[PDB]
Amino acid sequence: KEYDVFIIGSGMAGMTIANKCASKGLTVGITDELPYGGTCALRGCDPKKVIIGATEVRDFAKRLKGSGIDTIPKVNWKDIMAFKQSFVDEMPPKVEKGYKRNGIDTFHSSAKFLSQNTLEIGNEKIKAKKIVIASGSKPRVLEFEGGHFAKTSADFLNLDELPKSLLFIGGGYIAFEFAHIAARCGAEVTIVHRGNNPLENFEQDIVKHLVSATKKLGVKLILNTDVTAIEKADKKFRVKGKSAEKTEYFEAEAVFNSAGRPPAIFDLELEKAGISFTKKGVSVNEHLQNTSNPIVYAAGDAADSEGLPLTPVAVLEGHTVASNIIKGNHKKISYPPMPTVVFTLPTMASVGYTESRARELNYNIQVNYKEVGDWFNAKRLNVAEYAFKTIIDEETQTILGAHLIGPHTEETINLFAMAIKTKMKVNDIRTMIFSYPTLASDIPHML
Amino acid sequence: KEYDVFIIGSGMAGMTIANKCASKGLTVGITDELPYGGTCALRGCDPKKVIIGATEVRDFAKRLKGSGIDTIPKVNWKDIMAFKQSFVDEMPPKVEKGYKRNGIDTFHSSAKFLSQNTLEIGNEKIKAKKIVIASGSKPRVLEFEGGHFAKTSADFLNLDELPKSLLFIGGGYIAFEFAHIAARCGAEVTIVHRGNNPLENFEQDIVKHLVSATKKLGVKLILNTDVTAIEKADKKFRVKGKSAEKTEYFEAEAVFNSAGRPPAIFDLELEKAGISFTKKGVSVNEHLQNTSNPIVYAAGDAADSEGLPLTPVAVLEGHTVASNIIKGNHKKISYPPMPTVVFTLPTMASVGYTESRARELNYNIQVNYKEVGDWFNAKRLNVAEYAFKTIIDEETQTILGAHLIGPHTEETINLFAMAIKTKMKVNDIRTMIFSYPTLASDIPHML
Ligand SMILES: Cc1cc2nc3c(=O)[nH]c(=O)nc-3n(C[C@H](O)[C@H](O)[C@H](O)COP(=O)(O)OP(=O)(O)OC[C@H]3O[C@@H](n4cnc5c(N)ncnc54)[C@H](O)[C@@H]3O)c2cc1C
Ligand SMILES: Cc1cc2nc3c(=O)[nH]c(=O)nc-3n(C[C@H](O)[C@H](O)[C@H](O)COP(=O)(O)OP(=O)(O)OC[C@H]3O[C@@H](n4cnc5c(N)ncnc54)[C@H](O)[C@@H]3O)c2cc1C
Ligand SMILES: NC(=O)C1=CN([C@@H]2O[C@H](COP(=O)(O)OP(=O)(O)OC[C@H]3O[C@@H](n4cnc5c(N)ncnc54)[C@H](OP(=O)(O)O)[C@@H]3O)[C@@H](O)[C@H]2O)C=CC1
Ligand SMILES: NC(=O)C1=CN([C@@H]2O[C@H](COP(=O)(O)OP(=O)(O)OC[C@H]3O[C@@H](n4cnc5c(N)ncnc54)[C@H](OP(=O)(O)O)[C@@H]3O)[C@@H](O)[C@H]2O)C=CC1
Repeated sequence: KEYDVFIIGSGMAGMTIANKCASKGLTVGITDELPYGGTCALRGCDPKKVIIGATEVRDFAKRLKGSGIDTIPKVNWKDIMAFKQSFVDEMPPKVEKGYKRNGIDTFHSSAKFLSQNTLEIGNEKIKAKKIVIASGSKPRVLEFEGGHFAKTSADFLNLDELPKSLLFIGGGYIAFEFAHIAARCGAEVTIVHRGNNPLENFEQDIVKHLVSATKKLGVKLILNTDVTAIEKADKKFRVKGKSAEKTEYFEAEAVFNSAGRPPAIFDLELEKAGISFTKKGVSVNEHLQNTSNPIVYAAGDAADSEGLPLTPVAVLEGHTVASNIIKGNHKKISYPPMPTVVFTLPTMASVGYTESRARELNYNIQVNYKEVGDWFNAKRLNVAEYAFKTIIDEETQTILGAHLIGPHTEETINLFAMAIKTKMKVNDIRTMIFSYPTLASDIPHML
Repeated sequence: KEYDVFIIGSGMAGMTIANKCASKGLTVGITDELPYGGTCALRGCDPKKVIIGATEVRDFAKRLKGSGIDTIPKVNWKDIMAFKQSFVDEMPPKVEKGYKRNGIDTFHSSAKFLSQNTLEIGNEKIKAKKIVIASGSKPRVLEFEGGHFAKTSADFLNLDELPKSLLFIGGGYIAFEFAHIAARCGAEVTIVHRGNNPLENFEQDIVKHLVSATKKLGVKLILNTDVTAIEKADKKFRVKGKSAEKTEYFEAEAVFNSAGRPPAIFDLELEKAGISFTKKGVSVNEHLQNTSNPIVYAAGDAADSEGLPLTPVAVLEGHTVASNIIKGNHKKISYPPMPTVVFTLPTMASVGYTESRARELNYNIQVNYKEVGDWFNAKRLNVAEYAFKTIIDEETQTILGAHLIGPHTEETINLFAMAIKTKMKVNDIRTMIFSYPTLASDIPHML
């Protein structure tokens, strides 16, 4: 079998490129070793956010207790899992039906290269004129003793019962979001992180408020401790934590792998196709084309790209690859502001540069950082943690970055994104009119 | 007593101008016939939004019932009133303390003009070089029989107990927002509106979904019926409704005046100062200066201005008046997009032009209207009503307006505001990156 385009993975990147390429009369083939839809839809952003919803109900009631609410609901684990599970189950049929409907050849096996332009799909041989690697990323294989007793983000999202005690290895997005969920549903939770700081790429002047919020929730955070072993006891697990000071041991029903997500490229036999790759994924140029094999493109978490491993980024990288495969190399990938969020309660969000990174680019900057728990918006919702840090280019009076924790920040952060992209002057923002009363109306006050 | 500036009203407009003028070394005087802070802070946006908060808790629980929540909280009227009351009581001391601190002379009586440049404050005579009318607006005096049994928006916001049955006269913002509150707290509610359409200045293709949402909530909406009398029965009120077809009578514990808000200018003896006014408020030029008396300025709901009677508008009108009083007439008032919201659940929001108004300006337009109750964002929150209408200038591929109902619309509408003001191209918006999963991420899909 010979195609114009063969795609590895039908997550956000792979789908985006299948549908677009098919639409311009190319012959399209695509395999996923798992149900079609990718990580976000099946085992990431979407199943998570559904579940977070039921926690939002408890937290909001807990917050106005005695101020007009007299009962704080317990979350019904089964019911919300079941509700989550419905969005999950309905996704693959939808996608497949879209493929058969667009004239896209569909496969359901793991893929290895046999040569430059040729693929072993399950127990078949397949060839193409252009190949795309959109296989995303996968839980880190924990190399040390007991490593394999680490359950995944995906396992977490599938649990029939919430354990009595959880422990997350690695203090990033997942550990914190899943700790909030787990804690709000009535489980003890521990996060063990080898760094001196959690959530290391966020503005620590902001992070500390979430760390505060997290601990008030009863969650244990251990810093400066590397996890080096797991041992299964009677209906328990026992975890080794190594610091400079000591080795300590932690007991919990259930241990989870939060330790970051390497690209899903290491079982692909890329060497057999003369395809250049680092440990951050497939190596790409301005056209998202591989640097040795000129017939290969990549997009999403699998791509060693200047873009953040996020759902909207996999799509934008999709469109450049799709377009360059279709018309030849003509379009260079261009990244706008890449807003990011930690779906804790309260949510934290960031866009553009941190202080530290703004200084590294030798910008003369203004910083505005303030803790504003006393502002009407935080006060009326009884959310204790509300703080912001903005970074203004002093010379052009345009925004370079903004980092927020508090109510609706996952929404509000997009206005800062729009602001950065449109190169809006700080004064045009100050004299602009918002709906009130809203969180958006606090922006003029952050400068 | 002789001042550089005397201000009538310390709501948003009056405050804004006091503080700014004082700050540039002018002598400032200011009276409010009520506690300092204005309608928004004391008897409008702020006390309302606090209360709406406790309803958000019930509605969100009601929405995920059986999907992970097993109890729908009753709202504790006293407790939330008491909570509301705290924000209300803390406002005037804050403002006064700001005045004494800025060197602002403070008065607490109703104001009438005695002449061109002269004011009767309580039982005093006062003169100024520039005078500002920032007296906002006031419930309509209901002229007909029983008119005076109509309780106010303000009375509503102050109730010790929620009645068993409410009836609102006039189907605008207040009737709908207060009906939602009242209904969610367990009272029967009726809205009586003389028009064929409710919420007449909104896009009716959107309004109808809120009308749908409102009726599913058990609220009675009567159209094409003018209210012509009220009669107090035994622990009851009985209301006359006149249509073409008939006269019908409605019984309720409590009747409220939702019938629109004339400017608070008609008891000011403006004639005695040769001050030009229509029934929409004090007549103003580009400088927000009166058109006969050249020493007078106005700002906010009291001003017959091209701006919407809203908290953020009173502020922007403040700054032009303040600035022109300070440096002389030099600055013309300029209005950006004026986002507006109906704090029902679900919220509805609008910005820029309706279809009908876009056509009136002879724009070649594209319209995108869709009901999207099936979108992930509505589905995961179980909000039945999610719909949008956008209006694109066909020629410049920039937005002219957008009208939304659904989750976080009061927030999302500001992105459309930013979009209109920054004259962002529809494609730059489509290829821009949002945080996901968020309501903001549905914008590219509305075009
Ligand atoms: C728990 C979790 C939460 C997240 N939350 C968010 C969030 O809130 N917001 C956000 O923006 N991003 C979030 N992300 C990141 C987001 O999921 C990714 O950035 C996005 O899925 C990238 O799309 P992709 O197409 O590159 O990869 P994917 O969507 O994962 O698609 C790749 C596909 O390749 C398949 N595949 C892998 N290896 C092979 C192989 N050898 N053979 C065949 N098929 C293969 C996979 O099964 C998968 O279906 C989250 C990730 C996780 C794990
Ligand atoms: C129930 C309600 C809800 C609202 N919700 C919103 C909302 O959610 N968002 C929004 O943007 N807008 C909202 N508004 C409108 C908003 O309140 C006004 O646009 C805003 O208050 C205008 O400010 P202003 O300074 O012109 O008037 P005000 O803020 O009312 O200030 C005028 C002041 O003048 C005083 N005064 C009046 N007459 C006299 C007199 N003769 N002598 C002395 N003092 C006098 C008044 O007591 C008052 O303190 C709402 C209004 C109401 C009634
Ligand atoms: N809202 C969103 O946008 C979300 C996005 N995601 C996506 O998922 C991925 C995030 O993965 P996540 O699991 O949070 O990991 P992160 O990379 O965010 O952080 C994990 C941390 O774990 C530490 N760690 C590694 N090994 C150990 C160990 N043995 N003991 C203790 N700590 C250890 C690492 O330290 P070190 O760095 O020093 O090696 C690292 O800092 C990204 O692709 C992200 O885009 C995840 C959820 C939410
Ligand atoms: N979220 C926000 O921004 C909010 C803003 N506000 C502010 O408050 C004001 C809105 O006042 P509101 O009370 O909602 O009034 P609106 O002007 O919005 O609408 C009231 C309606 O009542 C009708 N009406 C008048 N008399 C009768 C009668 N006898 N019987 C039946 N219907 C009648 C009127 O019909 P007709 O027009 O045909 O004469 C009118 O359409 C504005 O200043 C607004 O800015 C209010 C609350 C929320």
